[PDB]
Amino acid sequence: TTSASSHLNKGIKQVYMSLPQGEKVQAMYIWIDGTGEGLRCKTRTLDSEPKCVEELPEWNFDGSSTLQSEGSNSDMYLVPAAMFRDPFRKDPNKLVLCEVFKYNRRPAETNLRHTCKRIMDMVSNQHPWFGMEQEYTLMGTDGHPFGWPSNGFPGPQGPYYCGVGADRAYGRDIVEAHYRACLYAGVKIAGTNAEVMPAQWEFQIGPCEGISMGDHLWVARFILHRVCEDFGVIATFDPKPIPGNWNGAGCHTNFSTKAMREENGLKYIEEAIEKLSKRHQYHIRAYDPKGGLDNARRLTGFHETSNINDFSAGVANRSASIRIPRTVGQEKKGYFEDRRPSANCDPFSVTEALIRTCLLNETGDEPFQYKN
Amino acid sequence: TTSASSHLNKGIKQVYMSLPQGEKVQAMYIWIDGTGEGLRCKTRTLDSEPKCVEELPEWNFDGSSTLQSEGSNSDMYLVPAAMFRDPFRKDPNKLVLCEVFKYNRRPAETNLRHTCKRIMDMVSNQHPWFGMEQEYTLMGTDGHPFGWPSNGFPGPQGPYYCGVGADRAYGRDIVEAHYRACLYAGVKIAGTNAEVMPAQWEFQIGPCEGISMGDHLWVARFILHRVCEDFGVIATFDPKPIPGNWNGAGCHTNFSTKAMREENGLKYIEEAIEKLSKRHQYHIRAYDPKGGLDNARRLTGFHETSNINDFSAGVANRSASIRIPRTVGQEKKGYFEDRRPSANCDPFSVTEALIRTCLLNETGDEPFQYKN
Amino acid sequence: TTSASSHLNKGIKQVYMSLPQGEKVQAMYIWIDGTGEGLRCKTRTLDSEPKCVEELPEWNFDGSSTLQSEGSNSDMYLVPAAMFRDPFRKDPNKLVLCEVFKYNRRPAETNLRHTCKRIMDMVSNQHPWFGMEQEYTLMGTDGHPFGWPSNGFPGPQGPYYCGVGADRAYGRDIVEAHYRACLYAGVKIAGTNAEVMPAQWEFQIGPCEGISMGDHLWVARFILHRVCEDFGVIATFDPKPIPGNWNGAGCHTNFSTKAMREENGLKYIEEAIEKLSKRHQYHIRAYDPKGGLDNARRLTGFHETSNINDFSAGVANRSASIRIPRTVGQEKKGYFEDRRPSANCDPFSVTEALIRTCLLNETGDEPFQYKN
Amino acid sequence: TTSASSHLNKGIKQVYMSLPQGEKVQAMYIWIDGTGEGLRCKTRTLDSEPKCVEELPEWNFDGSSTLQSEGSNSDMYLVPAAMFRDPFRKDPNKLVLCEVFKYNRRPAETNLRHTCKRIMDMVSNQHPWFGMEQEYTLMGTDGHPFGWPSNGFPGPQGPYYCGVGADRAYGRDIVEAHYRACLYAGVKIAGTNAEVMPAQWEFQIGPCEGISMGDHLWVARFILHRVCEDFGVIATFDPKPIPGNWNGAGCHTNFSTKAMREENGLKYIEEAIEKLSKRHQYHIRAYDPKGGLDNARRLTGFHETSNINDFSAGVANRSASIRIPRTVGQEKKGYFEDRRPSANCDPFSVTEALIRTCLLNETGDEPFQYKN
Amino acid sequence: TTSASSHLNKGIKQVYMSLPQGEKVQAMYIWIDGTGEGLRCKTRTLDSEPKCVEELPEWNFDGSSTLQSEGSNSDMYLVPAAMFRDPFRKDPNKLVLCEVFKYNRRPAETNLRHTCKRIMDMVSNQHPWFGMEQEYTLMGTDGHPFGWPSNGFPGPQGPYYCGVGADRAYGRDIVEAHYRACLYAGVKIAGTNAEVMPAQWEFQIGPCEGISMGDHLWVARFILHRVCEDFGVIATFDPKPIPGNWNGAGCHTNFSTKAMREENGLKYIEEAIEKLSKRHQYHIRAYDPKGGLDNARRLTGFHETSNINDFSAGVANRSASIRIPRTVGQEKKGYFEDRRPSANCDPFSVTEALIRTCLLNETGDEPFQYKN
Ligand SMILES: Nc1ncnc2c1ncn2[C@@H]1O[C@H](COP(=O)(O)OP(=O)(O)OP(=O)(O)O)[C@@H](O)[C@H]1O
Ligand SMILES: Nc1ncnc2c1ncn2[C@@H]1O[C@H](COP(=O)(O)OP(=O)(O)OP(=O)(O)O)[C@@H](O)[C@H]1O
Ligand SMILES: Nc1ncnc2c1ncn2[C@@H]1O[C@H](COP(=O)(O)OP(=O)(O)OP(=O)(O)O)[C@@H](O)[C@H]1O
Ligand SMILES: Nc1ncnc2c1ncn2[C@@H]1O[C@H](COP(=O)(O)OP(=O)(O)OP(=O)(O)O)[C@@H](O)[C@H]1O
Ligand SMILES: Nc1ncnc2c1ncn2[C@@H]1O[C@H](COP(=O)(O)OP(=O)(O)OP(=O)(O)O)[C@@H](O)[C@H]1O
Ligand SMILES: [Mg+2]
Ligand SMILES: [Mg+2]
Ligand SMILES: [Mg+2]
Ligand SMILES: [Mg+2]
Ligand SMILES: [Mg+2]
Ligand SMILES: [Mg+2]
Ligand SMILES: [Mg+2]
Ligand SMILES: [Mg+2]
Ligand SMILES: [Mg+2]
Ligand SMILES: [Mg+2]
Repeated sequence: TTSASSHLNKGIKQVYMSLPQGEKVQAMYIWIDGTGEGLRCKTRTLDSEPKCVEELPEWNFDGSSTLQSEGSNSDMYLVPAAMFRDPFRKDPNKLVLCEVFKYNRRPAETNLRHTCKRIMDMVSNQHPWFGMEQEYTLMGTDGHPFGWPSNGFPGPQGPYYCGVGADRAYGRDIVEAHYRACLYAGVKIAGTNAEVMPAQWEFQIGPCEGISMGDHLWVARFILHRVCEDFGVIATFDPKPIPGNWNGAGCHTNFSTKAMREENGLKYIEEAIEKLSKRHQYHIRAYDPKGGLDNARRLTGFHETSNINDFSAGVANRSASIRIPRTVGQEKKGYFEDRRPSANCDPFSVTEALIRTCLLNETGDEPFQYKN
Repeated sequence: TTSASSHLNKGIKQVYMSLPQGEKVQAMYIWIDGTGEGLRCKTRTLDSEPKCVEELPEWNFDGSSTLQSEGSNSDMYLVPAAMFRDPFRKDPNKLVLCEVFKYNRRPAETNLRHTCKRIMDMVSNQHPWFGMEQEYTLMGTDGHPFGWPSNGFPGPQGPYYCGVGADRAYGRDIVEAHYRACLYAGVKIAGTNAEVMPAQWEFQIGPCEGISMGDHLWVARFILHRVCEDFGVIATFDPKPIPGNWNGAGCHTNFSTKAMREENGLKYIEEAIEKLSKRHQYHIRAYDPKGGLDNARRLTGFHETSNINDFSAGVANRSASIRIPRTVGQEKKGYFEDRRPSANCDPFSVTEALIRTCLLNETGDEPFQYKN
Repeated sequence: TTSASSHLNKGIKQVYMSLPQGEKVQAMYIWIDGTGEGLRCKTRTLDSEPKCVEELPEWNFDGSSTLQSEGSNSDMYLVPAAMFRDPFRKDPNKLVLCEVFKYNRRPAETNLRHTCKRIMDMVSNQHPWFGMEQEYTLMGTDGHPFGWPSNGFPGPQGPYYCGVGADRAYGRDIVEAHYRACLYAGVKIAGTNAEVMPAQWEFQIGPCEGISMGDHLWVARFILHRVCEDFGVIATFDPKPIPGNWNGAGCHTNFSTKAMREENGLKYIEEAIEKLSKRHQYHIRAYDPKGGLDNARRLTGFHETSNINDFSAGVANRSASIRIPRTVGQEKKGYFEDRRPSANCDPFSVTEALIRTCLLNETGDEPFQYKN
Repeated sequence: TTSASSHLNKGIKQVYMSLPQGEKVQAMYIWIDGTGEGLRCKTRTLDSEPKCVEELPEWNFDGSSTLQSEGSNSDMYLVPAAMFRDPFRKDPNKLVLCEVFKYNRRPAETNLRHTCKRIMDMVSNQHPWFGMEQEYTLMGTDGHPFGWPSNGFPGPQGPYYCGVGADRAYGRDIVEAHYRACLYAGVKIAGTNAEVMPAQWEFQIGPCEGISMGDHLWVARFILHRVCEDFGVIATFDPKPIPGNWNGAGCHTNFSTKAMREENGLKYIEEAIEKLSKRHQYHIRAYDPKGGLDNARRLTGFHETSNINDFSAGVANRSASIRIPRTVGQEKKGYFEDRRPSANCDPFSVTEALIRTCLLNETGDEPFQYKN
Repeated sequence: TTSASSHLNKGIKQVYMSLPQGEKVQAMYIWIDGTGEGLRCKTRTLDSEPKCVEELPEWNFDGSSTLQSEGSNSDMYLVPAAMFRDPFRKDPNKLVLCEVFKYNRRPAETNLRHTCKRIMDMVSNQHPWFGMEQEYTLMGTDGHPFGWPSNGFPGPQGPYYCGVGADRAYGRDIVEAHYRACLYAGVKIAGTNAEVMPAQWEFQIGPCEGISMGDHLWVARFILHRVCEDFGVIATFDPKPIPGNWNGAGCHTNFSTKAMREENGLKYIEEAIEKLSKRHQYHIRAYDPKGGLDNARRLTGFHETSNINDFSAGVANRSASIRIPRTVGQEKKGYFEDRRPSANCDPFSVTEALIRTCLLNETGDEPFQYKN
């Protein structure tokens, strides 16, 4: 059920990591590969501790081993974008998230931060805040959910949501370790809870301003994969890991601006929802790395989900595409929640689409090539 | 056998838990679900350490995943009531027990603290003290008592009560860990002992004044479930876990007022017992989350138990419904013990009934609405 | 071969035991049950650390669960007698050895300390010293000696006495842990050695003055049982655990008075041995909880043992019932050793008989009712 | 999951069973014990093969060991009633079903065949025919259904009914062996099929005239238990072995007389249905060995069943209490089916109640005396 | 739990055992060893099949290896007494039960057949008949009953007597093989049944006239041990294999003569029982190979047993020392049953004591030392 690497003696490893480091510093570079969903990493040694992200040098990798580059001109380039403390090696070592560029310095096909950053800079005075709810499922190496009966199923759903106890919550050791690692690293983690499906979990990131939302979620995803690797289990972001009467996985996105958060900001919330109602197909394509096919296995209109074909909005409606919390409606200010994005969405795509539709008043089925 | 989660490498988890936290603080919210027996929890991040319960924010959860609300209006609200230190994450993180309210702010069906608190405030000058003896059995994930022979039975009862040794006491590691965690958290745990059935244990909570009795017992129950989850075993509060000639599980409740604790207070003890003798059926219904059916499997008048049908009382009588300790009768002051409540009773329901019958002079089969 | 409780993750338990305790203090009460050989225990919480044994309150327990009372009037009472530091929970927690009294305050049937203490007060000016050598065998949960071949036997005796090495000494981890725990608790442990039988061991307690010999040996027995519970093995004091050509288990008792320890004290040693020669049957009955039946399986006159029904004494004779060490005989002062008591003897019975015969000049087959 | 006896080398047994018997003949005596549900057996040696049941001698057993008598007059007696060929020992050995009588030669409490034979003799010319469909569940020795995932569940119902394949039929080896064993013995087995719940099966016995129905069903149950003993699994007749969304087990009874089998015999069925409608409570009590404490957990009105408190009828209605097959109504001739009795019913009780209600026109809550 | 030899491939052995033997004949010699309750065997080759026991040659063995002699005149001799067909090697191979004689041609100490045969010849004209019920317990090689839970107990007694099913009968494969093996060999086996304790069984031998009773029972015991050797389990004849509330094992002896079997033979039974009442202590000593130190742990006066120190008799009284069947009393002819002998009794000793007291009118303490 668990990997062979996780059966090695971990006490031996801790003895080596107790050795004082000395003067050199380790930096781990992290980037998104050609599938748009996977992460890659490698480590270099630095002479001294970097104080800001601008002090880190550019790097490179062979793009033919990541299905990102052609044959002859295979070299790709890494440009640091955000820096965090490394929870796996501790201070003064760092984690570095990078943008990917081709040999001719054009952005890579899966490099979506480059365009999203420019869009964020166009509306910086409105101070957009984002909050994302990442759902995932812990799986054994055999392709079955962790802690499930072998070749079988646990009891029916209902007691597992926010559950406590040996027979209710599976794999809380991973969840606790991931929570503390994110806090140490500097990732803005807001909370966690157990989900309807046993061995299914959720963590919230935010509220984050502008481009930082995508950076924090991607690094949080990397930390989860690396923590699960220590325990020998697999975390999956597939929207429908188990077919049938078992809960799916999504990534709800909460959105607000400076105008929405002030008194009588509910008026501006309703304006944005009206604009979103006219671009349902555009956001479905942008909320999936495959264009909507992945989300079709999840958004069928059952198990507290909305239909993939129809747009709906309402106050305190958890079955609609867009939900206004009851407290927000009562206080006439706050935010609203988009429940359409799938659990494997790219945050840079999702946040860029929301700004384009709601703040830049874009129409049609294509993004505006220059600005808005 | 134990759960798959308990076979993960716990040394790995402690490495992550050793990371310094930083400035943010974790708060775990805890509430009682729609069955009136189970507990639920989830965690949010706070900006700074809360000093009192009054400065924690309200929260919410989806009640359709806990069988507490219907479809359209499913949002429920959490209101903090009592705060303790978190033994699983250590200072400055907190545990928060909450009351549950519906979407229209009316109390939930299983929210019995709201009415119990008002009753306790009616008799605050009499200073009621409660002491509760919680019995439970440790279970394997296969539904059999922990440490019992597979598909079989251990030796006859008699050597397991207050026992010591590998062949006499099963699961003392859980008991020791639970005791220390409660002391750290601030729960008023008074003692523990091994019970007549092997793998059966007991811990005592009190003496607690007023509404704080229910708060301390529920948090103690939560800590036990969470501790057992680490070891991979299940703690059950079922009154009769094993049929036949094996000891059952109850929750004895000790009761005293300021008048009973003073000299010649035995007179007021005798008066309260007389009032209790006239309301046997009312207390049987209130001492069970199912109206008394659960307690029928345990209270059959055998193995040092009282009859479910009959009321009896006496000094130093462990076979009666109400027992006056021999010391209390000798010093003519003290308290008395109600031995009827089952091990899965709700403390808020049990304590409210005692106040209504003994201090508010209520009669009939229904509680008196507003005042007494 | 070992218990299910011992396969739980002990690292998890140590995390909880690392939590700072706070202001409250745990006290474990220990007493002897109705079989005269087994120990019982339970824990209560105190508000502050007790400084002397007189500050601890009286307690009680249900005697019908320990075969010490039946029917009505089954409550028993515990009176603290001696206090030690708790090695399992560390300072400021305490272990408390108690005397048992029935509901009418008469001493219980197996409470032999009450009479033994009064006898020791009658000879206080002679300062009797006692030293006892407790032998025991470590056993697996399957009823076979620990580390022995399954359904088989190890090699013949001879290399195991005071042995070192994986093939010579079984279970030294328990012996080392028990030694350190006794030193921490304050028990006057004098040494240990491996015995002729593999997995058989011995520890020495003393020299102890008066009634303190019984208190120290009983607490050492409890500590041994509790330590073995941690490792998942059973320690047995049965005189002949394995039938045939395998070493038995005894409890040799060394005795001396102030006159015996002074120069030319060998004269008073010979006087006491002369008195002992006339009361062989009386001491055989008092050296066993069954009146001598258990010791019959051991004292057959083989394997360096004396005959059960014959009395003998000599200098440097290890086959006699009473042995005078050669050093003592050469220096004309010291002590002497009684080799008759079985390994499961009650120390209060053994010490009381020695005082009555040697210092109070009692005759007949019954103890003198009043003083002397 | 399987018994220790099933892990013995079965090839060794087959060698001994191939030895020629000689001239002696074995005979196995079977009778119903004091619970009214289980069976008991023992073997004796006869000098020659009996040609009919009337040549078998009487026997006896100890009734105190079977919970059928006290210690004063414990002896009970066995009178053979029906003979069958032995499928476990082959010819010329026999199985004999016996009636149980007290020491005073009066029928035992669970001996329901005596009165049923007397009742059935009174309607001989009508030639009543019976056919019963017996359902059962195969269980491992751990108390879980055989082949189910450990501490878990298989997929939801729907593919298991009459299924074929490793993932659809659990334990067909037992079913095939039982079918062939019954045919060899002379049991009138009509067919088998796999049931809705996995590891649940059904066999049909009949049409058997008169008292012969109870003899054939009881022997078939004994053969099933004995066959399952060879494989090491347990056959259970519980009405609801698994709680929840899983099918229960019943024993449908098919009834017809000569009149209903003749031309236009459908009209004689209608009076039988009409007569049965007024005695629903009386028949429910006689359809359960525990008076209704078992069938109450199956007849819940769901899973295509009928409610325990309501009587229904109709042509080709499987949800009613009584079903008339569609072909029977089309041909206006045949039988009708009673779906009320549980799987653990006594066939003698069921057949007697049907005869005395539809053929003797009995009323009231008590069986008629010599008047009927 | 089973022997290493039983895990060898038994299919390989059956291949060799199917080879045609040829003209040589195997004969196995069986005799009782120096302990008086164990058996020994040895095999030799004969030129042709013996037609009767009288043409089997005498043999010999080493008595020092069997502890029936010292190292000076260790040689002993075997004289054939009874011949049986070999069930383990099939025809024409044979089993031979032999008497043991010293080097000086005098009977061995445990050779009780020699004197018993002379006693039977004295009263041969009355044709005494004997029938013995031999009880035994099946054990694993670890010293625990076969099929019992590891280091534990099954459910309480009551369903195991004459039970059927995987959870009620333990090890019926051995019982079925032994029954068929005895019939093939010519042993007069009368029947079998399961006993009160699980894994405990019984078989009956008789009615056997005179000296043949001891021959048939001893061969039956040998066949059981040899059959159990094939399966890898141990059959024990200990009177009290498991201490506590678990049934013991005895060897009930049924006795009758021609007068008792004739008309009005009940009056002759009363004389024998009256004569038996006087020599209770004499028979108790002769009913135990250890003189009474084995049967003392069974005849406790509980679990339907008679106290070893009390003689009692009565019609159909299973708690008495002597039982008269109810049918015998009603028919005034038959036999009577002696319930005193233990399971490990010597049939020659038991049958000789019954003849001496009831038929020869002997009295006193020691047997008559001359023929007349
Ligand atoms: N003003 C805001 N602007 C943007 N995001 C916000 C704002 N306020 C809160 N959020 C984010 O909204 C999210 C709240 O989601 P949470 O999981 O706590 O509740 P929920 O949506 O009611 O739950 P569920 O999982 O049942 O849908 C968090 O990620 C938080 O950071
Ligand atoms: N004055 C008091 N008022 C209320 N509760 C009290 C008072 N004094 C003590 N108690 C409570 O009474 C309980 C004592 O019960 P404990 O389990 O120690 O003994 P017991 O009832 O005699 O034992 P058993 O488990 O055999 O019934 C504790 O929970 C304690 O807090
Ligand atoms: N003066 C004394 N009075 C009483 N006891 C004493 C005195 N001096 C020593 N002792 C005790 O005598 C005991 C000696 O036991 P020890 O195991 O050393 O004996 P040993 O001679 O090696 O014998 P063995 O081979 O039987 O174990 C110790 O318990 C010690 O405390
Ligand atoms: N005339 C008859 N009288 C009595 N019993 C009959 C008669 N004809 C057939 N039977 C019996 O009725 C039974 C028919 O059961 P069967 O399970 O085959 O029917 P069904 O309608 O498919 O049942 P199910 O409720 O399981 O779907 C058989 O045992 C058969 O012997
Ligand atoms: N006339 C007789 N003389 C001697 N033995 C006889 C006679 N008739 C029968 N027997 C033998 O008596 C034995 C009866 O044993 P069986 O177990 O059937 O008796 P039971 O009364 O049921 O006793 P229990 O309940 O104590 O086992 C058989 O071995 C049988 O051969
Ligand atoms: Mg959420
Ligand atoms: Mg959400
Ligand atoms: Mg208590
Ligand atoms: Mg109590
Ligand atoms: Mg020593
Ligand atoms: Mg010594
Ligand atoms: Mg059918
Ligand atoms: Mg049917
Ligand atoms: Mg018998
Ligand atoms: Mg008998």
